[PDB]
Amino acid sequence: MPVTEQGLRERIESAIPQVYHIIVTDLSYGCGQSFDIVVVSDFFQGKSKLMRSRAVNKAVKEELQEIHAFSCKCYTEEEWSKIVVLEHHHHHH
Repeated sequence: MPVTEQGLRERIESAIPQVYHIIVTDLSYGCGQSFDIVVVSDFFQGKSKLMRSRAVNKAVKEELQEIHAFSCKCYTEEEWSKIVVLEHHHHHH
């Protein structure tokens, strides 16, 4: 009600610099306070995931006020590491 999952993506995009990709997914059924979104950016470069949360709150402080509890997963291939990515990008139909 107070926040829209679809609208959230737009807010996030406008709440942060045009990152590589922004995705908003609601973990709870339909609408709810719980939110789960994933975004990839260099913002996580040289900074820990926990640190990003603090920056995100400042960037989207109003979002937190509207949202009782939400998550914002962020990665930049760093977590994956060089190891063996084997690309494995997307999949065939």
